[PDB]
Amino acid sequence: SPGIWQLDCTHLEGKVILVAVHVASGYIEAEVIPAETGQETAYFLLKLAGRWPVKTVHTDNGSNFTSTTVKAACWWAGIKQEDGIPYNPQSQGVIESMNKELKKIIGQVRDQAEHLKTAVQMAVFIHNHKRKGYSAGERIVDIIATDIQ
Amino acid sequence: SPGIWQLDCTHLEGKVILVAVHVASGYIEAEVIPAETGQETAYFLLKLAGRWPVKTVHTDNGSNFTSTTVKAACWWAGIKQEDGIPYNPQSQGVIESMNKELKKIIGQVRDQAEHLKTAVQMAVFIHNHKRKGYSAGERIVDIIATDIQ
Ligand SMILES: CC[C@H](C)NC(=O)c1ccccc1C[N@@H+](C)Cc1ccc2c(c1C(=O)O)OCO2
Ligand SMILES: CC[C@H](C)NC(=O)c1ccccc1C[N@@H+](C)Cc1ccc2c(c1C(=O)O)OCO2
Ligand SMILES: [Cl-]
Repeated sequence: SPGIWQLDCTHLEGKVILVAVHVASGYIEAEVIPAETGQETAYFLLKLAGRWPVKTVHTDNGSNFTSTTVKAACWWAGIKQEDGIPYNPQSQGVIESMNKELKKIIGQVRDQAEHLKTAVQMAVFIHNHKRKGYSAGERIVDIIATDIQ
Repeated sequence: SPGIWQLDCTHLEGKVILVAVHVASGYIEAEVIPAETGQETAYFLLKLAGRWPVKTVHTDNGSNFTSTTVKAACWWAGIKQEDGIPYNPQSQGVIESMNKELKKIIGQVRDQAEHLKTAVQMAVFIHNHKRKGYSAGERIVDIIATDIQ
């Protein structure tokens, strides 16, 4: 549970926003890329896994699941790559609602930066610090610390 | 001290590696940029502060300390920007030895990627997971959890 992340890819302004969600906490990391390739996905996972103890990633589609670049990066970083199949049918909705919520925050901050990437990082900040009582950022830290002990 | 970070800029292959160190733990985040500008520094701090509860940043030089772009991002993210003067002189040496250690890891992984940025993320991963007994990644999480509770 403390090690499980879901990949999610969403679109805005003709660009792609790649998101990793820590499932148990709702904490997120995100980046803007011109399009989702195996190489961009591989690099984003490498970044993520040097920052958090990533044990399992539920990939966002079959092309990243198949990608030899993604597989090489998951091997390198000690990540088990799984499918993102929502056997739990409530997962489709949780991700859709997160995408909708992130896009709302981005629109709330959009005018405070020229570049999309900046507004996306502002939205990451607001999402992770929002108390819901603990924030997503407090929850992930608590979950992993508990796991270390 | 759970909220205290130090900025550090080092050079390799004609590029710049911008590093943020969590002082209490030795945990690091890093990125490759073509050169250290206020805008790059401001963006890197915004990413960092959305991911960890950053209270104070000891800036790496006076140009970033002075930079209106850096000050606007520190304001935006709730960060107190401080100077990075080693009033405690053991601070210069710890940073130097960190840059030397990072560069050694980068050369050990260097052949495992074409792009410098990839090797830097590999080095961040190895640095943060090296158990020294806990890793830097375990120490940062323990420090911050204790602070929430
Ligand atoms: C040179 C003029 C710039 C483009 N300013 C604006 O247009 C502008 C427009 C509105 C509000 C603020 C700004 C100020 N801005 C610098 C915030 C910023 C900092 C760092 C970054 C950014 C950006 C960004 O704007 O996206 O992008 C990646 O690193
Ligand atoms: C996990 C690394 C694996 C074990 N190494 C190799 O397969 C390897 C080794 C040497 C040369 C090329 C490669 C292949 N290459 C595509 C790696 C890679 C992935 C993602 C990226 C990259 C790069 C990069 O090469 O820099 O740049 C930004 O996003
Ligand atoms: Cl800003």
